[PDB]
Amino acid sequence: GNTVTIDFMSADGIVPGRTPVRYQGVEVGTVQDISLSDDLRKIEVKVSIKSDMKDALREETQFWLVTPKASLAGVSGLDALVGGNYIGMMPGKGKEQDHFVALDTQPKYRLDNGDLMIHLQAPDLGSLNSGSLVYFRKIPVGKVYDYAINPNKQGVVIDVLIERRFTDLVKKGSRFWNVSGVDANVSISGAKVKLESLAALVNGAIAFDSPEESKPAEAEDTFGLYEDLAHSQRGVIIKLELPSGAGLTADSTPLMYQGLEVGQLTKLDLNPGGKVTGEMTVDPSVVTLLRENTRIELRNPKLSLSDANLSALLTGKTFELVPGDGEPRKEFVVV
Amino acid sequence: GNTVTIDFMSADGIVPGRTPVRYQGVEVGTVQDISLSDDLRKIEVKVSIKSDMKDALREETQFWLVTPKASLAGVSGLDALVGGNYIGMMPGKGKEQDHFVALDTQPKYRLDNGDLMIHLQAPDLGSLNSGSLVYFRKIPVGKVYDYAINPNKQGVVIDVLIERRFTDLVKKGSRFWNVSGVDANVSISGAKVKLESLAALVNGAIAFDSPEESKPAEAEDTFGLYEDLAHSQRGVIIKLELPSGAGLTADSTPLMYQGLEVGQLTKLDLNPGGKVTGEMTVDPSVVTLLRENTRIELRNPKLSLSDANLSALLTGKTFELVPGDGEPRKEFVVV
Amino acid sequence: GNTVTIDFMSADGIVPGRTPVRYQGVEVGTVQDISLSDDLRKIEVKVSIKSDMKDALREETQFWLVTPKASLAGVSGLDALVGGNYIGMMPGKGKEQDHFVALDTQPKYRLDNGDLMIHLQAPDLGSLNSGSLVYFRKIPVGKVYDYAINPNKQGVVIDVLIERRFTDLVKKGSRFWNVSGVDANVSISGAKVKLESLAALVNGAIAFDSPEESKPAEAEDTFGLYEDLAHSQRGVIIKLELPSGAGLTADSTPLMYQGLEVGQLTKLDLNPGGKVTGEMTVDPSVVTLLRENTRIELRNPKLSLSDANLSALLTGKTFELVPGDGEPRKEFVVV
Amino acid sequence: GNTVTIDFMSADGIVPGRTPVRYQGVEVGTVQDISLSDDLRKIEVKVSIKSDMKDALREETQFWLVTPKASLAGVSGLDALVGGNYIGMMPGKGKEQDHFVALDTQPKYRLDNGDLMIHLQAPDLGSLNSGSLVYFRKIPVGKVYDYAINPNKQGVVIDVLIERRFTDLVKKGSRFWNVSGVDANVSISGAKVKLESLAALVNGAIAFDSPEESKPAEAEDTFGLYEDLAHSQRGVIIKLELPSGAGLTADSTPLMYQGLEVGQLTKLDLNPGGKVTGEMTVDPSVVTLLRENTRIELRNPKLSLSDANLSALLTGKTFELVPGDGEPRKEFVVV
Amino acid sequence: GNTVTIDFMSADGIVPGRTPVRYQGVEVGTVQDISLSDDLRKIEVKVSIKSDMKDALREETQFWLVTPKASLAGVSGLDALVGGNYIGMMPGKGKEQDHFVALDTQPKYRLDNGDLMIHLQAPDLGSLNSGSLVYFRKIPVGKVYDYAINPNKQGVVIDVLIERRFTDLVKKGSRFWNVSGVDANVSISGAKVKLESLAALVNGAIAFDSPEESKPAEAEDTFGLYEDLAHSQRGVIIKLELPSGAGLTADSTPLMYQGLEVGQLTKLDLNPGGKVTGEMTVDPSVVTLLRENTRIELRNPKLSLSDANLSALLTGKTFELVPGDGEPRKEFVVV
Amino acid sequence: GNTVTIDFMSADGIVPGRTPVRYQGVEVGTVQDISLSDDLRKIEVKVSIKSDMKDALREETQFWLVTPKASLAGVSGLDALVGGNYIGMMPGKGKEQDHFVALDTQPKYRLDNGDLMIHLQAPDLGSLNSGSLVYFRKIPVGKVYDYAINPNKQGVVIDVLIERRFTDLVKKGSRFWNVSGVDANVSISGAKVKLESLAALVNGAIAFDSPEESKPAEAEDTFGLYEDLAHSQRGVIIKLELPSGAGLTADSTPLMYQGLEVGQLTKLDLNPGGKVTGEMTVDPSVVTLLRENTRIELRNPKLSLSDANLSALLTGKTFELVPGDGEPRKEFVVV
Repeated sequence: GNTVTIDFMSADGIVPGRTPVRYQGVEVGTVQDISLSDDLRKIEVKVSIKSDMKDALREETQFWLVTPKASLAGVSGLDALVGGNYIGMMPGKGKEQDHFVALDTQPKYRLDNGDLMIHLQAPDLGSLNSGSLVYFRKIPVGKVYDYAINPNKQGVVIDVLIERRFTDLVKKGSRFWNVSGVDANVSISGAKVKLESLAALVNGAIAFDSPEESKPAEAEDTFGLYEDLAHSQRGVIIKLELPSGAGLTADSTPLMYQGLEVGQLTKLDLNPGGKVTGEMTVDPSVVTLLRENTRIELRNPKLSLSDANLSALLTGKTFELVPGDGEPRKEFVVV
Repeated sequence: GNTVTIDFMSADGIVPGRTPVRYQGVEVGTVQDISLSDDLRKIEVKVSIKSDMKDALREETQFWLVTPKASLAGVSGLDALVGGNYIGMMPGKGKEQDHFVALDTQPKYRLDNGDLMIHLQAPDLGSLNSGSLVYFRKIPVGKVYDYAINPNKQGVVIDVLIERRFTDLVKKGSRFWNVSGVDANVSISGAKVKLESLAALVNGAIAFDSPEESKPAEAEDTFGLYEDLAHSQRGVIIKLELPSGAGLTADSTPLMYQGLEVGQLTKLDLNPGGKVTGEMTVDPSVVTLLRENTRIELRNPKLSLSDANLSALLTGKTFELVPGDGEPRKEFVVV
Repeated sequence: GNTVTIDFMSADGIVPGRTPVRYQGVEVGTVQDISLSDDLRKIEVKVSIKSDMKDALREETQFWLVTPKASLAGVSGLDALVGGNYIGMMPGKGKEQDHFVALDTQPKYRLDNGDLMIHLQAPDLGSLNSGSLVYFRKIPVGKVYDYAINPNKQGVVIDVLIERRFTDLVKKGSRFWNVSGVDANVSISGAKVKLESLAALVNGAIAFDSPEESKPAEAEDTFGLYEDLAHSQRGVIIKLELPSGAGLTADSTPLMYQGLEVGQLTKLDLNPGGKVTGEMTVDPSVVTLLRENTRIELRNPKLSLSDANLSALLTGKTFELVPGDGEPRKEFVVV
Repeated sequence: GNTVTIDFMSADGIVPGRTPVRYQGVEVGTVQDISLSDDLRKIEVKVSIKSDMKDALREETQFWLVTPKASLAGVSGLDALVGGNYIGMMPGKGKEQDHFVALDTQPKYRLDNGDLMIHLQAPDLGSLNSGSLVYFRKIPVGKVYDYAINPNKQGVVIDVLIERRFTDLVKKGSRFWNVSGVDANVSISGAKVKLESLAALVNGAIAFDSPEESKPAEAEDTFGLYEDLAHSQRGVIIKLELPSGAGLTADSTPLMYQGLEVGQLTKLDLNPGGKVTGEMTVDPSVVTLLRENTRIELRNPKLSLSDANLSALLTGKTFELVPGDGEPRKEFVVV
Repeated sequence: GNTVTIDFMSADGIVPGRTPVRYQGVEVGTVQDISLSDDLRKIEVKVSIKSDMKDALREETQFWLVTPKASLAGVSGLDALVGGNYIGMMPGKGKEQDHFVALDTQPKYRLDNGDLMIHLQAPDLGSLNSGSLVYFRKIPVGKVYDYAINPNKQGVVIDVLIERRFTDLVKKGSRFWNVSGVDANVSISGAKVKLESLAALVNGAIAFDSPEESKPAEAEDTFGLYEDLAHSQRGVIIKLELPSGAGLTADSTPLMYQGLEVGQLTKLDLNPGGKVTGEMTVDPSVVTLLRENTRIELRNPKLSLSDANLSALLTGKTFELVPGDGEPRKEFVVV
Repeated sequence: GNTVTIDFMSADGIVPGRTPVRYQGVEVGTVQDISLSDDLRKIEVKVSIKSDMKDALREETQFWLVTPKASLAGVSGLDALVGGNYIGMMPGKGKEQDHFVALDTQPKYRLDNGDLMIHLQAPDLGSLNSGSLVYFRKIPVGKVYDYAINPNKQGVVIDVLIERRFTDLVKKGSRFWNVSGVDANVSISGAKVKLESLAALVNGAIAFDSPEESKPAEAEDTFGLYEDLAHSQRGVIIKLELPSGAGLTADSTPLMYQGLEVGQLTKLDLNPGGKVTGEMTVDPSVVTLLRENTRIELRNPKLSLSDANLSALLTGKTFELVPGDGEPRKEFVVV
């Protein structure tokens, strides 16, 4: 039994009856008192901590309020069924101390038990919450640990925690993508809807791939987070100089070869001077064919009277590949 | 232990067993008695407050009944699972006082702990409730604190509270928009639905942008609240003098250039004299092109027999940009 | 401690353990006994009331059973989670009395604390329950208090209660309309669904407008309740003498002027003699144009080969306005 | 304290702790024991009843097990949240008796407190459960009390209970119809969905009309239960002798007059001899026009090149009325 | 108080505090101990049974673990709200015994209290669970008692239990069909969705018909279980020798007569030799017409220019009946 | 009463009040203490185990933390209603031991009580969780026991547990397929949706077939897991050498014979050299017809003016079978 005062901003969800001090999920302390200091809305919380932790307690010790995760019941309003709050701590070397300032948020992942801590760089957080789940072959092999805006305001850094035995799965050449929320598609000539898993709808998810021959990633290695499985397909970036973007779509325009979809127009820009230029990811089995005097030309959805097909008219503009021979080149001009 | 009488209008959710007086979330008092005074339906509530707050208690002290937020369980009818009521207080200098009049609503945000309090001006409240959430890069960085009708009855003022560390995000040139409720779209040549986040469906949300070079906003700075992300896009307002509004739509009519969508007709009016005039927000990369003898003329969805495209007929009227050279001008005449 | 006997029809939800007598939400009494009298299914309920209310208790005192509101959990069947019943009372001058007859329903709103009590006249109740909510700029400023059939059986009178500070909002020229339930629309050339707020789906809602210059309404002033926001638009009623109602729709037929929608056919009748006559609400900015030799003639959706537009064929018959000069007239003849 | 043995078939939901004997909702008795008699699965339940009811208890006393209503939580499987069972009784003159046989179901409505008990004759029960609700102007004015198959197996008799003050609403010429479940419609030239109320989806409902001048119904008067509001419209049955039923629909074929929908083909039969004959309900304002040499002839959806209307082709076959003069007749021949 | 040991496979949901031994729903025993025997995972459960049942307890006594029904809350994961387990018993003549082997499942229906036990033969279980409900005129008149695979593995036998008073409803010529799950239909010229009842969605249901003149079925009489109400329509099987199955559908091809749908192609096969043969159920009122030189020939959906009907083209191939005279025949040849 | 220390990684859901040690579902032990050892985040848990298990307790004893299954309430956030954790054990011969290391996951299925343990090889886990259900004729005859990635990272091995009496159902030639999640189909000429069972939506399911004459499988026999019932149809693989894949679809292209669907194009590849080759599963009744000079040629959806059928144009390319005579061959060339 001891007395430790922690200064908080808001006394919400802190009850002297049952609010534990869970260090590593272990009930170490118990909140005793909540008093107020009037200046800058200081909240003095008196907490009784056990004996050996008291001799472990030192000046650099981090306390922070922990609230349950953002859930469906929490946005529904069922405050009786979600759970309870606790406060967390991390002892540091420091000096002898009695008065502690609370932390605004969770401290950085310091501990080492073999779990892998890697960083993901997304343009926004998406449907991901802290505690959303990471899949490999739709098997949960980790979780989203934390997220924070980078110093440049452009991005969100989401750092995730792969479990110990699955660390061999993550490679240098792994690609991570986002599987969160529901997308319903209406497709021509019939429609079928199978988007994503049940847990990924409510909370969000991040799935990833493991390539065949790559060195295993380690120790806070960064990764780009793609927004879709189709955005994370491998292939070769091919620059195109388009005449106009009249019927061309950012991600819906295919590259046909022998009637089969080989590539996908992935980017479409209006460069100054009035020059529409785009670029296209092609499948690796076809990258042998891309050479000098290999032409890529766009086909109109022409009206066919002899073979009445609605699919050709519904798709629209369609890039056709005609192969050639010579040195491999990687940028073409469409006329 | 003390006796303080507070006069309320309706004695609902006030039980002498468990109704606390939460000052800054801190259980200070406890309701002791509810008696009625017959004139004007006065309700005398006797409340026992602690000792140091009693010597802090003074004449300008604001008490008000606090009810849980409007939730899905509250509109569902689960009154056993939502929570409980409390009353709130704010001590002021004043004089010695025993008899207090309750307040109809929450008092204005007085305290200063570094959190930013800014005002938003909307034409209506929308799906926003008090306690709905404010996002930056889909990261919750604040909350909607209060809302009130302005003295002119035209508007709703919604004042929100950005947290202390995220105050640097809000700038003078920031734009806020509304992300609340579900919109389902049926698009031509296929349909895909990804509107908004899960928490924003039930309660509502306000997202915002941070520009690159602007002075940081502070101390009750006002902002317009756009209703949509598309309504909050930057660009240049261009006045147009239209012949008629025959196939033109308020927000669905694009400005093509080189086959790419550059601008968007945003407003369409019938001025007296029978003169249809509208205006159009264009993208900044194109604002270099808008000059004298630069024409903006509308194209019909003409029926094409050689290239059978359904997209041209489904879109309809389409503003085409043809650039020219000279002094930049910002209002055009469509014929 | 006293003994008061109240005679009820059905002893449902009345338990001697916990059934309070909430006068103005204040727990005054407690049910002691339930016995039966056999004639006409009389139910004698013995109730112990406090001392000062006992000297306040007099012959004209109204007791009535109060049941929780119709909720989603009540129609779901969760009788454990909804709540509990109580009985209500209203003391009147009267005489000394011990035996009381219960009331079938809630008594009329007698008390005066500044809240406004106005009446709304609807053809049916709609999705409105007692306790549904009244909005101004989507801000809840009152509630539906009671509803009852008028002596003519044609109507429903719904009397609502605007709160004290918002009484200035309600004017003589205010229009109230109904925002309750979900409507999903499929629109041509794409579809978008944003109907109404979340709380209005489950329980129902009434929104209203406040005009600019009108005297403020007071003291049980009646109002018509429109069923839709489009039905509550201001404008001028214009009588039309139609040839036939061949492609004309009750509320879906527009009045074009300069290609813009100005008015809306609102009523379409077959008067005896075989004379189809209708009427049309026009926008006030156009009411200057309606004059002698101003013609209103209907346009067919003619098939256009030069400009292929599906919108013209999908809309159908379309009233066109051609303006003229002279004395203003308000009834026209369509040929 | 007494001992009364009641023989049941299945001892389900009968606990000696809390199972009351609710006579008219009043807790009269309490289950004491459950023992089994082996022959024909007899279940002897010992029940302690109060003193005055014991001297009231006589040989013709009906006991029956009461189970909560069929709810959403009961089909969901939430057996902890629905409620509890009780048994019911009705004392009759009889003789002194100790041993009672339970009843399979609820006894017939015997009591008289002014509530109206009328019978409805439907071809099947529909979505109606016992305890579903009866509406007038969408105001709940009664409930479905019981249902039973008539001695001819063709029908279901549903007997309902209108409350005391609303007995004046029910007339001899009242029509009752069914408002239960959800119907979603896809309409041409746009689609809008507003079917029914929220409580009617889960449990079902019966709405009814009150005519202007009719004698008020009383004392177990029968009524047909229509399945739809459109099936309950008043009008005149008109027999038609059709050539064939080639494009004619059972309820979707209208009778036009002056371009307005006047009547509705309601029945379509193939009489032996190969004679397709149908019948049609017409609106009363038109019944003046139906006379000798008044012809009713069907129009094809002919393809119109000058006025391109999709509505005419989407509707199909359409009965046209051409009026004449002479004696009124009520059966016509279509050629 | 006694000691009875029962050997179970898995000790799940068996708690020594509250697990009763419900014989015929009557709490007879209470679980005292759970110990393990190591060989073949034997679980010795000690149970204290009452005195008279102990003298009733004999060697052929069947004990089996009973788990709550498969519910929505059980698949949702709400294990706190579903309920509790019990074990069941059936005493048999036998000998004196102390050690009992548990049963894997429920024993066969032995008892006779007038309830009817009939068998249904389905190709699969469908959405039916044990405890799903059986309807007549949408009135619940029984329940699904048990289900088991027959010795030939082709089928599922589902044996159901009609209640005592409704035994007269079930006849020899009754047909049972399946009403379980939700089917949503998109119909041409408009769409309307009313499939099935609310309880049948979650758990499943079996409805049935009662013919007019048939001997009442009894004592484990078998019945085929049709999968749909349309599959259970009466009529005459008519064999057809088709040219090809080019536009013919298994259940969507109608037999027209006088423009009315009379029959339905119900089966379509490719017999060896390359001979497409099918068969068709026709309505009984038409079976008088089927004779020698009565032809059944298929009509193409020919394009009609004079009468523009989309319904003819949307339906497709259509069997037409042309009647003749002579001896009745029941197999035809389509050319 | 004893003392056993178990070292865990994270002390979550381990409370000294109620956390049992369920060996084979039997409450053997109870958690006494949670202390921390600082190095590598060791968590010492003291557990009191019963006497006979203590003399059974030996060095190879496996302890592991067990968490409830992934449920809808667990992803919803209802942590109060899901359940509680326990730890599991398996005694092994070993030596005397006091200090135990916890296991990361469930140990392999060691015990033998007649239940069948077979392995399934899928490319990903799908919607299957541990504890999802296995169906035969939609009858639950087992469950998914465990899942783990194979040493090659390509696959997921899911090992399932068929119950004792249903072991005869599983054969060598059985095929298992996946019935998990909801698929909604929009079909031409009308749409109907009946995908899968209610329990399979939330948690997932695996159904399987039992062939007629096969030896019964046993003792960890592997099986491929098909993703669909259509992917698991028997038939003969037929290699095709296609000209191009212009209108051909991976699984939507049928093989017609006599107007009936016989086979299905199942695979479509672009082999290097620019050679599109595919393969097709045909029905066994037709495999007699596949011979030398039997041609398989693709038909265009040609526009038919005499017989206006939308189905032919909506389907598209269609493989036609024309049979011949000679030796049976299994690979064809399409021109």
